[PDB]
Amino acid sequence: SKLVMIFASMSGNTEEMADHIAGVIRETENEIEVIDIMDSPEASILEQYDGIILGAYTWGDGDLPDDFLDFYDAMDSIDLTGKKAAVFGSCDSAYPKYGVAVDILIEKLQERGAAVVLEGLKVELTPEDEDVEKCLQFGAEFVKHLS
Ligand SMILES: Cc1cc2nc3c(=O)[nH]c(=O)nc-3n(C[C@H](O)[C@H](O)[C@H](O)COP(=O)(O)O)c2cc1C
Ligand SMILES: OC[C@H]1O[C@H](O)[C@H](O)[C@@H](O)[C@@H]1O
Repeated sequence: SKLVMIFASMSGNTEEMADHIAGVIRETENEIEVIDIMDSPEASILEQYDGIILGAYTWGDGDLPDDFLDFYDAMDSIDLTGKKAAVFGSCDSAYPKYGVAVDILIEKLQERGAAVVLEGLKVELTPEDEDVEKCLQFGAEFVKHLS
């Protein structure tokens, strides 16, 4: 199957997660294209994949990264019925609205018809060894749900 991952990372923590998850998936007989939101992908590309993984830190007052806002708006005009999807991100418990970018992106995927196949994966700040193992489990479980 043909998969896309679109991630946002300012200080590298969500990027580390993305690279682990994608590297695990690449060891299966599935293709994955990993795109940084800073490179401005158009949301319509999500219609052309079998599975979709989004990664995002949380910003401001429980908000999406600024660089995700246009893409998020454009998601209201795409049809993701049938696709399999999941979301991850780095988080900080010094904020009350912890990791809610993950929850916001899950909600939008649901509204557009995607089958969200995993709970949101939230890691505090920089992954430690156990968090990297959770990234492995997330990639492995995502693949199981494909066909
Ligand atoms: C201005 C600012 C606002 C933030 N807002 C939140 C927030 O509401 N909730 C949260 O969990 N983290 C929040 N964070 C923490 C970041 O999500 C956290 O540092 C994360 O590890 C960044 O991931 P990254 O390294 O991929 O950029 C905020 C950080 C900054 C600088
Ligand atoms: O693409 C726009 C339309 O897509 C789907 O029909 C949604 O269910 C509907 O709410 C939205 O207005």
